[PDB]
Amino acid sequence: KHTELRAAVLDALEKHDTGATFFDGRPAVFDEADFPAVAVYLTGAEYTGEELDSDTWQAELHIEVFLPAQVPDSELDAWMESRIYPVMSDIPALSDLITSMVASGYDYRRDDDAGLWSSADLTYVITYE
Repeated sequence: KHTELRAAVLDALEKHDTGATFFDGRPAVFDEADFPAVAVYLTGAEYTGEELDSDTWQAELHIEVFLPAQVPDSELDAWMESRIYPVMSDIPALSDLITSMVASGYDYRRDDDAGLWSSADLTYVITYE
């Protein structure tokens, strides 16, 4: 498994997140965004993802924060930056590979059950360039 990533991200999660509700991966339940929760998912489990025994760290860190529909964009956005950035920066591997974590696209979603709720999908690709 690519579980080395899981360990790194979980450690950072433990140290820097709000600590409200965490998901190892996005659950197969009804829209999470009914309640405030955060899930962290890194690429390599969806597919074989080619297991790497390499010294270099590369992964997509896809972090999803789920918040009530009554939560405005600025608050969702704030939640994302204020927690997620200190979390990712806390990952030692990111410090090893790159000077600072390089941004990738932000997408706003809600797409499991009905989707009228609020979730913020932030994607970070590491070793992107």
